[PDB]
Amino acid sequence: GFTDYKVADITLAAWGRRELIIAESEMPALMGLRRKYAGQQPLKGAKILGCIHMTIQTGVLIETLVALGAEVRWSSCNIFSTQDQAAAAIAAAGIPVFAWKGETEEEYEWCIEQTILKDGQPWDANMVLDDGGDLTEILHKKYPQMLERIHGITEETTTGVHRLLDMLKNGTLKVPAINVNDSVTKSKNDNKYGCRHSLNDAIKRGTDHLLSGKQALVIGYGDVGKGSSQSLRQEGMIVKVAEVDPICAMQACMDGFEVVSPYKNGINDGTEASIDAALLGKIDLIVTTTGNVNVCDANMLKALKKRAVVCNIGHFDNEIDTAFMRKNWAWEEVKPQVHKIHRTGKDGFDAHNDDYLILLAEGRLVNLGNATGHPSRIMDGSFANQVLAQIHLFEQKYADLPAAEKAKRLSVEVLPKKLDEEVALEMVKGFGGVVTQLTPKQAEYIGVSVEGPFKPDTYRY
Amino acid sequence: GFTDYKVADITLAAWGRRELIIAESEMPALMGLRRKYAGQQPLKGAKILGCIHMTIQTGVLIETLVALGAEVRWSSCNIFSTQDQAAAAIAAAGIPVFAWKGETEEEYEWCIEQTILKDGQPWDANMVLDDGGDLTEILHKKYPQMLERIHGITEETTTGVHRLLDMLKNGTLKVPAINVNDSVTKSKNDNKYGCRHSLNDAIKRGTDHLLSGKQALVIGYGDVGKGSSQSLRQEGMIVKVAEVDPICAMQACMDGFEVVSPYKNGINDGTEASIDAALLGKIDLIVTTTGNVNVCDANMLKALKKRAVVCNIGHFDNEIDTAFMRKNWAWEEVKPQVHKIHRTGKDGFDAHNDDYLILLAEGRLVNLGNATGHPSRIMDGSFANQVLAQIHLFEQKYADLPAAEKAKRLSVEVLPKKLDEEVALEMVKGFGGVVTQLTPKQAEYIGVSVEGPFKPDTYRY
Amino acid sequence: TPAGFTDYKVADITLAAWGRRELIIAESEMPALMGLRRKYAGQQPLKGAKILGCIHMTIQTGVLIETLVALGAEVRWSSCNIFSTQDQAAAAIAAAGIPVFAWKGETEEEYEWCIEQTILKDGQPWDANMVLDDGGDLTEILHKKYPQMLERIHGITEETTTGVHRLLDMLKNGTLKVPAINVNDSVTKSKNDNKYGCRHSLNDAIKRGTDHLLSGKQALVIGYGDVGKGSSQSLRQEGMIVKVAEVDPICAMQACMDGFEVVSPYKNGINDGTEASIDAALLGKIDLIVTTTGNVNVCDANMLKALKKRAVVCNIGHFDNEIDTAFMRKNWAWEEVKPQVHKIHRTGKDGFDAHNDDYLILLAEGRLVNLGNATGHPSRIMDGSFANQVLAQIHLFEQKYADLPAAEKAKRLSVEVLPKKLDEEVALEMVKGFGGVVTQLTPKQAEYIGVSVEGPFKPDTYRY
Amino acid sequence: GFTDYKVADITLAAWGRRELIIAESEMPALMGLRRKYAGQQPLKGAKILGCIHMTIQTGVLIETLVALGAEVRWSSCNIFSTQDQAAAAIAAAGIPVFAWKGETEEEYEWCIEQTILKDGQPWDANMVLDDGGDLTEILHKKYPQMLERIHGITEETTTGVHRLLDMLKNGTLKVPAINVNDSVTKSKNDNKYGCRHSLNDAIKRGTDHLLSGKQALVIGYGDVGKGSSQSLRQEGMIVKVAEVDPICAMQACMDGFEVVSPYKNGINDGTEASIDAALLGKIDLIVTTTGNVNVCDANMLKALKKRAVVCNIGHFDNEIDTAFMRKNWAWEEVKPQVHKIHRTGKDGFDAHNDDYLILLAEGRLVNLGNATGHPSRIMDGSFANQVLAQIHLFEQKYADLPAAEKAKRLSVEVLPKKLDEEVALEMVKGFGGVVTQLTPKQAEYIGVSVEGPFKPDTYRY
Ligand SMILES: NC(=O)c1ccc[n+]([C@@H]2O[C@H](COP(=O)([O-])OP(=O)(O)OC[C@H]3O[C@@H](n4cnc5c(N)ncnc54)[C@H](O)[C@@H]3O)[C@@H](O)[C@H]2O)c1
Ligand SMILES: NC(=O)c1ccc[n+]([C@@H]2O[C@H](COP(=O)([O-])OP(=O)(O)OC[C@H]3O[C@@H](n4cnc5c(N)ncnc54)[C@H](O)[C@@H]3O)[C@@H](O)[C@H]2O)c1
Ligand SMILES: NC(=O)c1ccc[n+]([C@@H]2O[C@H](COP(=O)([O-])OP(=O)(O)OC[C@H]3O[C@@H](n4cnc5c(N)ncnc54)[C@H](O)[C@@H]3O)[C@@H](O)[C@H]2O)c1
Ligand SMILES: NC(=O)c1ccc[n+]([C@@H]2O[C@H](COP(=O)([O-])OP(=O)(O)OC[C@H]3O[C@@H](n4cnc5c(N)ncnc54)[C@H](O)[C@@H]3O)[C@@H](O)[C@H]2O)c1
Ligand SMILES: Nc1ncnc2[nH]cnc12
Ligand SMILES: Nc1ncnc2[nH]cnc12
Ligand SMILES: [K+]
Ligand SMILES: [K+]
Ligand SMILES: [K+]
Ligand SMILES: [K+]
Repeated sequence: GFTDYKVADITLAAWGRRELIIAESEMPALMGLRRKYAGQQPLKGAKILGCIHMTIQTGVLIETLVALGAEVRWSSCNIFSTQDQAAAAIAAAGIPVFAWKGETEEEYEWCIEQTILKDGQPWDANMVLDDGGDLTEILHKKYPQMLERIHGITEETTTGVHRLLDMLKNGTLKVPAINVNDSVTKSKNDNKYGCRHSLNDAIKRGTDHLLSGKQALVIGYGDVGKGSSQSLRQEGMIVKVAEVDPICAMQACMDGFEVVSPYKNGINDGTEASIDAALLGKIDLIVTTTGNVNVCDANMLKALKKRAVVCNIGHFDNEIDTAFMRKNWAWEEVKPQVHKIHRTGKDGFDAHNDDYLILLAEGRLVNLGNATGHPSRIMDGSFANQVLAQIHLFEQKYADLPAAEKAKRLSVEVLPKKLDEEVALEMVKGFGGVVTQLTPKQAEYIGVSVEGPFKPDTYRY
Repeated sequence: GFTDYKVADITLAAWGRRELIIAESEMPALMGLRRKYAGQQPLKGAKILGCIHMTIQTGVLIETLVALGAEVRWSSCNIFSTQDQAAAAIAAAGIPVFAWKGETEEEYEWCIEQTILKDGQPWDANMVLDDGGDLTEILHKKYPQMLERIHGITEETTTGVHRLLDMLKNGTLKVPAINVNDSVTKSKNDNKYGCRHSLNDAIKRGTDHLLSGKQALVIGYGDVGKGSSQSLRQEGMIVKVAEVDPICAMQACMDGFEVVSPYKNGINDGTEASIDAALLGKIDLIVTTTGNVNVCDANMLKALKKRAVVCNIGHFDNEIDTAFMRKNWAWEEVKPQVHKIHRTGKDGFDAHNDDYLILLAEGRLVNLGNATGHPSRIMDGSFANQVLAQIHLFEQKYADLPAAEKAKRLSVEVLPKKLDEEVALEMVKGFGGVVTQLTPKQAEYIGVSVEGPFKPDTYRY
Repeated sequence: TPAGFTDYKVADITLAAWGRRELIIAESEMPALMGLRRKYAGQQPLKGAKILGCIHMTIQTGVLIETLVALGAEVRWSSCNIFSTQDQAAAAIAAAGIPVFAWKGETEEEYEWCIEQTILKDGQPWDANMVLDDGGDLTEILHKKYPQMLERIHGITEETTTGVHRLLDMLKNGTLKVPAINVNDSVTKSKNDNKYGCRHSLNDAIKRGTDHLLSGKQALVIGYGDVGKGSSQSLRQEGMIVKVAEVDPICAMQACMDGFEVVSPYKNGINDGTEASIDAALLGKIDLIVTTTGNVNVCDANMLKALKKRAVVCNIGHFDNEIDTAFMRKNWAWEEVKPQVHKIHRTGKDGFDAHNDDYLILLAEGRLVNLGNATGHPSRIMDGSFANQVLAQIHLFEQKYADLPAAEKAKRLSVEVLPKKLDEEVALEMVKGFGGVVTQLTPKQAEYIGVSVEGPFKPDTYRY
Repeated sequence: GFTDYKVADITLAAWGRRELIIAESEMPALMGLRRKYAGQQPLKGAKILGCIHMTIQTGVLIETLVALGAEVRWSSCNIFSTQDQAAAAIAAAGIPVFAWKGETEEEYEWCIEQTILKDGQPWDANMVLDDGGDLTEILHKKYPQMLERIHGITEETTTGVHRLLDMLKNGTLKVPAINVNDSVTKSKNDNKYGCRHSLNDAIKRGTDHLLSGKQALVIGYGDVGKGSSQSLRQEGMIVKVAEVDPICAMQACMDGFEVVSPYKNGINDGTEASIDAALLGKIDLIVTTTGNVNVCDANMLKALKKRAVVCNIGHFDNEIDTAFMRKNWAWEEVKPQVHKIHRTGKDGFDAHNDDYLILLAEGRLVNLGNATGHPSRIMDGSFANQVLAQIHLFEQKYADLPAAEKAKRLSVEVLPKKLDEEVALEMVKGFGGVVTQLTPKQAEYIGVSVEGPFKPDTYRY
């Protein structure tokens, strides 16, 4: 008589289960942690509030936490990123999950609140796993008594870590966190290669546009922008890159891209005259990758070539000024998560108007909104780190420490390099790769143990 | 009446000068420092012992130091890396330089010592610029009193930083140092993209072999291994990668390479039975990139496919067991720095034997030995960092400090990120790239100053 | 849908509005085809034409259908594959009052029924006088079962390599009854569609069907003609380690020089029918096999037994007999993951453990995977192919073969390609769609290389 | 006492021989022909006049013809393409060769005449092997009596075939010819992949410029233009492509290139106003690939970005208007085949002037002029076809036929596809590739013999 969930359609559960079983064979690091720790039950007693895209890959993460002893209550961290068959399979396994593709904003907040509350009162949570910081924020602002009993947060993504570091800096962070994003097997695997796989995937599912021979502009060249730029260049696009960071821009140049600014001389003074109209008028596709605000702004959108595609693969939709478009232009739904925005005016449009832009996922994360986000074998790395991070903070038991000891432990840390390497090793074996073992002489020669770690903590890969 | 030099052919000086004038137009960061600091003369009083490949690019570096006030005495840090027209142009400008392509080991040592000694007595040096640590070693072992006058060392490359760190840990480093290698505009510019440009260059010059369609094995996948693998893959080689570091091996898999070991299951027995003979029997080209010892060992060389090319682009020739090949196999010079190594025995070869390997540059740095090393526009980043590091240590005046201040400053440091970004910006402008300026609101949104630095010190790019 | 219109059969007519929105987008991606619509509309060159059409009922085909109708033609349409229809495209066409019989996921019986519904109107042969085909099935049915109808048909315009082969066989046997245009061998078809279309759509279909990471995995592409070239690139550009098999040494040479290792599934290349002939070590490392040949049983039963566990198997050539799926149906249990995705469990026939690890993933039951698991080629590519189709239909319809006396019929009974000038004109509209600018020769330059300033720019022997 | 030759330095012969021995192992199709036909001596009595770039690869071709029974007299078909060690090795073998790197035009004509005349009288020639048609033209215009006794011409390259067809059309062609260029194992191997290998090779040897991140403009996208554009794109250049043929331009678009014209709207009306100065002012490198005349004209040269590199990889130097540059601008030799062209005037130049272009090889084919042209394993295909073509025309004995029979055979033909395939099979085997054999049922299914040919003559590959 299990009813403690809310999903689009429970009858999709068998299909979700078939895909979970396939995904297990694509996730050797995650499944190796199941096998290694299931006897020991290191998460026995853990009660995890989880807020992360409810995909098939997140289903394997959830069932790994459960197989190691945890109970969980789960929601998605984006209104479009759930795969409904995945949510259905998790609900059908007796796991509380509140998630469906195509939530409204009010439904989004309600789903998170249903994980926090059970039977109308605070659940006895003692761990948090978050992607972007929304659940973390709600707990600090609205449920501080609950954080008193929480041992830690394990945060997935660059934007979430930034929000954690602001709270730490301000003295408002109440529990320690592990920055899962900055493991190498996360940031330089998921953020880069995952977007390489899934950006052109989403754009093809959304539009079925030929990409070869067309012009793209990628805003940002951090890990996501590097992977995005490659997603498009490998399809034959002519890709230009914008950056505020000259080091990242130097990389874009050396990687064979032309580095351009939307603004003359790079000076974003807020005027229409600032816009490089000749450049924007030739762009067929713009992608935002920054985690920053209003990097595809109203004046750029006015100057874009007719029928250009606009999308965002950073965490939040305010990279693009969609608010301006809602206020001024008429939206025509092509199909779910694909809209034509008619720049002819706000009240109605001609069905044969040629002066429109195509917006994907209403500006939300496009790889998850129009496709299925990153593939299982990439998320394997991210999610093995999540499990290791959950084990570490749960075993530390911050909430039970005296106040003076808490003060020594209140920080945002990454996992040790040695664990990062062990995750990577299982990923390499998943491809059939064979890592060589140093001889004792060779290990002495470079100053490392034969077992690693093989690099100093400052190494950038 | 200038005679304080030793080069191959002083009449090459006009040709060297024409190439230096071209190189200046390719090195906007270096030339920007020349313009910015010429008036201040920040290196007036500096007496720099320099040991680094006497290329055209190093000539621009040397003449930037001199233009900022320095005196120098120069040698090359490798017996095959000098460009003789560069050495001549520098000597013809009245600068002491002792360097030619094709030195013997004894001549190499004599050259360093001609920089250290002036008129048979130790020069009154007070600064050191080094690439690989040979000059640094000699000063510490053979001229330790000269280090009483020296304010610091600025070290170019990964292997030399390793050696500095060992002395630091042993208490044997006598003067502070700047690790120039680990600026991002050095390690992730020079070490990776320089080798991408110059590895296939050197193999083409040495052999004129078609690379497309042939099998390569790159040993190592750090920065040099990454750029080398791309040098070969972009020519159409089928590239396999070996690694001892699982994180680097994970990157190779995601970059689209098969990861293999020369040894069965990765276990280096020392026995012939441990060699994967089927794999090595198909390899047309092996390239070592590790900075480690004997990573292309005698049993691997015996197993390689007939007529395979063997080369090393790490800093020292002991990556490849060339001593085994000298002792046991007969060497045929094709032309300078290209030898066929006949596996038929030691006592003479047949001109038409088919069982030989081709060794480039006798196993020394192949891009410098068989071509011209990295191009000017890439060395621009490395050498701008060198100049900044020289100004910083010279101004700190370590040797003039009380012993109390000395212990506090005796360290191996990197340049601050702000300077790294300023170097990157000049490189970007040299491609005609335009970096965007953050608005106040955007800078506040991501927590940075509009002028940078744009990333925390932990960021990996 | 016009009042009283029931002459169609599609999955769901309520998908029509969606299809129409996608048709309007596709028009903006198809400048060559829409340039013909604009150039020839007032002339109505297909007035009186009655075209039986058999080709994948996609959005791209919808723009083709509506261009023919806009030029005067009547049509009756079916798909040439049981999984290639886009149901919203079919609904939009049915809702414009155009007879179409097509949906995604037909049985073989339904497939044949659909073609027959184009041929028969109200239980009697329609008065067709033109044929547009993709693969030769409609052509074969007409020749075998309705020969009298070919008496009124002025020609066939055939889309694809496999269908051209079948026409040339009939021509060689004296059994082709009407002239045909080989649309496939326009350069703006073969070297555009067959190659770049599969580049776009092969990795697309594999992602949609499996969501597998492809970077760092091992692929084997069987064949390296135009489809094999595009397919290999689709996978290599994703980071796959791609090996190529070929029987043609010249195509194999191109694969070597393009940076691929060239291998055979069989020891020394010799396929003697024994298990001992299979290179088991090679096949046991392959994560993905793609067949591209137009040939039979190039991924045979002994290969399927030796493939690495959990490898993906698919076919992007025209017919499903590239892979021995009959063997898998006879011997192994099929698990449907979702439509057009099956796990084939090699442990036995009449059951499988839900957690079995010894299965293969077969996409689209061995049928054209780009069309079965994604949407086939993109509009801007099909633009080339379908502008040639329109030109070819105009040319045979104006030639009026069925009206000529016996004397001029023997003269005109041929299989021909479009002239190069027309190929260039299609290409020029494609280039302009990318915003490309073609340079004009000066008179002295045109004289120097011996062409007119207006072209054609190459001899007919030129290979591009 | 062999003196019937003229080369730069006969003492280079030993080095040239070493490189020939390496090249033989890189040329399996050609050495397969040696082994297959040596006992038959199918060219016994052939006396071949040869005019083609005197490289190591041509040396293997010459000695294959000689091995099959031919005598030859040889010259190069370009003033800068000879490798002097290859010329020396051939002369030292007793083979008449007249060729060196850096001929004047008068020397170039004298060298061809030295092949035509032996001891001041027409040699008893009976075969012609040509590259570009210069020897063919001289024989028709000045030595018609020799052509009465010549059985045929085997012509290497697009431009020479064009010249032959013009003669055939005008009725001035005196002997039949085989178009070697249009074997697939020539045109779609040599013309494309050869230039892919050797264009960036020459540019690096000439300038040592970084290419990644810079802007290139390739004029033409036939086989040479396709391979040249890949040569640059694979180095990270941003490549734009110009074309007059819309089908080739469509291919460039689909291959991921932006297709532009030097002229506004592509109309070359001869006025400076017609030049797209904005576009050309951004180009760092222009490469001509057309076989046409003046496709990099005076107004384009005036408009190119300062310090742009200019080169031609088509057969003749009139693709670039170098005449204009000699008449108006001052030339500064950097090193052989590398010139700065100072656009400040004809009247000398300032050594530090910034307004120059770098011209490679004085506008002659840059891959052979500034490097070594195509690699052995690629030229293997072209030269196995040359050998088969010589055998075919020599055995047909056209000169010995009655006039009515000559009239039936006077044509320009290609080799049969079966031989094209047999050449390709040897090439594939040299890479270790394994071609599959059709079963009888499969061969029946697709309508071919198990032995091939596998494609109809109309197939384009
Ligand atoms: N969709 C996905 O699957 C996915 C995956 C990982 C991360 N993310 C999100 O993507 C965003 C980027 O993450 P990251 O790891 O690449 O961060 P990052 O810090 O490595 O890169 C962001 C880059 O944007 C640049 N940038 C900032 N403002 C800019 C502006 N105005 N114009 C141009 N460039 C600008 C910065 O210089 C930086 O290099 C974050 O929101 C992160 O959470 C999404
Ligand atoms: N030739 C050049 O122009 C040039 C340029 C820069 C640096 N270098 C030299 O190249 C070397 C590498 O420098 P780097 O910056 O890439 O260092 P790095 O530490 O980034 O990379 C070296 C890599 O080798 C791997 N490795 C070590 N031992 C191995 C073994 N037995 N088998 C396989 N892989 C193994 C390590 O795991 C590491 O990833 C150093 O000697 C450095 O000084 C040469
Ligand atoms: N799915 C699509 O969108 C699409 C697009 C165009 C064409 N097609 C179809 O794809 C198929 C191939 O078309 P194409 O234009 O590339 O033809 P093609 O003749 O250019 O190429 C087929 C290749 O297969 C090779 N081959 C034959 N038997 C083989 C074997 N046993 N092993 C290995 N290689 C073998 C041939 O040597 C040839 O090079 C045809 O059925 C055509 O109708 C499909
Ligand atoms: N350097 C080498 O090693 C080498 C190798 C092979 C051939 N070649 C020579 O290279 C040249 C080209 O040979 P190919 O086989 O590529 O010929 P091709 O006919 O395949 O290509 C030449 C191209 O130039 C284009 N073109 C003509 N005039 C033009 C103009 N004004 N602007 C732009 N594009 C224009 C044509 O449309 C055509 O596509 C010939 O001279 C040939 O002999 C040189
Ligand atoms: N061209 C170059 N000059 C100096 N040091 C180098 N290290 C690598 N390439 C170099
Ligand atoms: N999208 C498509 N529509 C019709 N026929 C096709 N053949 C390949 N892709 C196609
Ligand atoms: K996914
Ligand atoms: K250099
Ligand atoms: K499509
Ligand atoms: K060569």
